[PDB]
Amino acid sequence: PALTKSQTDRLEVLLNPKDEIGKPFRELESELLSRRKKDLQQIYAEERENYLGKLEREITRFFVDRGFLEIKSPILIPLEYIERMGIDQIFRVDKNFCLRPMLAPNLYNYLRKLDRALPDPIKIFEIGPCYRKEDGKEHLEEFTMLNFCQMGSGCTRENLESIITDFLNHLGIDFKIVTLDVMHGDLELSSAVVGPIPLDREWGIDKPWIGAGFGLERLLKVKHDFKNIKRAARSGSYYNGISTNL
Amino acid sequence: TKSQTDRLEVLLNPKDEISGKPFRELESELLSRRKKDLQQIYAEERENYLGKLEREITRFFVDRGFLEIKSPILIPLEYIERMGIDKQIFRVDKNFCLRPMLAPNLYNYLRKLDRALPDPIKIFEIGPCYRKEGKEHLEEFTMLNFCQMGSGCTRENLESIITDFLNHLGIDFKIVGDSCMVYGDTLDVMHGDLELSSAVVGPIPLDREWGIDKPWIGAGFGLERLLKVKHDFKNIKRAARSGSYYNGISTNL
Ligand SMILES: Nc1ncnc2c1ncn2[C@@H]1O[C@H](COP(=O)(O)O)[C@@H](O)[C@H]1O
Ligand SMILES: Nc1ncnc2c1ncn2[C@@H]1O[C@H](COP(=O)(O)O)[C@@H](O)[C@H]1O
Repeated sequence: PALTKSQTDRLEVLLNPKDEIGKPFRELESELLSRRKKDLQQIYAEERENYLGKLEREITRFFVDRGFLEIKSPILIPLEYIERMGIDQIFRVDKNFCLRPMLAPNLYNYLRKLDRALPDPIKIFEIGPCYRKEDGKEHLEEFTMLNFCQMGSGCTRENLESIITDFLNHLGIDFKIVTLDVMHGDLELSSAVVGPIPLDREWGIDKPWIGAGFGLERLLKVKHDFKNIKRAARSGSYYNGISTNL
Repeated sequence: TKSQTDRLEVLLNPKDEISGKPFRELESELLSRRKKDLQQIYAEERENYLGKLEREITRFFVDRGFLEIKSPILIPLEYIERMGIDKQIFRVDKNFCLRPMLAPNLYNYLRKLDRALPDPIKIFEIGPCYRKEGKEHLEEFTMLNFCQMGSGCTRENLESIITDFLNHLGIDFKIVGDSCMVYGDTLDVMHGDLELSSAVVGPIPLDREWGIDKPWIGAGFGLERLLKVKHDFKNIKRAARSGSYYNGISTNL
């Protein structure tokens, strides 16, 4: 015969990058299902930790060990911050609030405020959900952002390039630095910047600083060689990359 | 005065000795204590209270055989209509909304995982939940929901897990019977007269709405309330995600 679209996409979903796997569709599907169920049975028997959660924790350990303060800010923020971010893809909620499309606005308020109680340099970071009406191969609507930044005198690209390297070296991911765009192949892993920037004026930040934002789903995409980033995202359709529609 | 009192309670900490000293002098002493606390934290801690508790709770459950779940926060509006709600919902756009609870997604995982895992199916999620709201309620809170599905799951197992859980977190509690129409004979996990969690033993009518036929037990705890008890916070806003507090310390210094 020849697989119909519906059957190819179906095999696609049940397929795993590590799969060793002609044969008719029903046999291919039956065998792949059997494997996926076993893969799930293994995770349940040995691991049990969710990829998204586990990586978040590992990333948190790294930064917390390197002197960064772990921030947990609101996901539902005032629409003002979006304006204040010089934004003239957003999920609006109610009257003047929305779902944070980035971690920057809330981190800015922490840099400013903390800058009055903590000695330079101020090192903070946050890992969490961000939303953007979106190319499900690199982009999701609900993704997880890692944002870190250090504020104080002397902060430079060098400093920045240092953390990014120790970081990705730690995670165990290849990369290529090329504002900076931490690339892995041609997949953008992160967007980093060396302060100060005009926008700093909009939030009361008057010291130089360095920061980078990474998408944990892309880190996972690369770490587990997923074709579709959705396999790394929050969903009820995949668990640690294993289809749940079995 | 009134306004002075308010900004004083904001800088006042639970562990402080807290009468007649002039305001300026009182505010000053608190501002320095707060920066000191915030400085000790930045030097020896650095872990968000919410994040740390989540990580501790996660280890507790993964170690007892529960699978860790991370599901969408932005869920389909129908899941709400499906839970039996026709409320304080943050609708976003056409037909989506910020989950007001974890039940729907966990219901789906139970249904799907039952086709691949041997009973008992044990899962749990920890994450953001939303409800439009004061001294005990946040609009944006953090929920922990765990449940086991499979025959055998009795009220006994439920009370036993909660007990090991709260014993591990070192949180004194009382479990009182509660009864309502939709959920039936429920379990209230109390600390004084503050509710820590609602615990239910399935099956219940609502189940058929999600493709679940088997019995189960589950309970949901709000982390902020767990924090509020552990740290003896007066206002639950001390533990919530916010730009005004950090581990219960005012950031306006
Ligand atoms: N829509 C998205 N879906 C998934 N990840 C994203 C998305 N947008 C951004 N990211 C991740 O966050 C990084 C920085 O995004 P940004 O600086 O806002 O352009 C990107 O390089 C990705 O690592
Ligand atoms: N608005 C809220 N703010 C903080 N915690 C909450 C809130 N709603 C529920 N919780 C916590 O979650 C538990 C169960 O909530 P429910 O979904 O109504 O059964 C409550 O007893 C609290 O422990």
